[PDB]
Amino acid sequence: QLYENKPRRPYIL
Repeated sequence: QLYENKPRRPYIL
C-alpha cells in the first residue's frame, strides 16, 4: 500500500 488512510470517528460514545 502506497497511500495509508488512517480512520477518525467524530463522536466518542
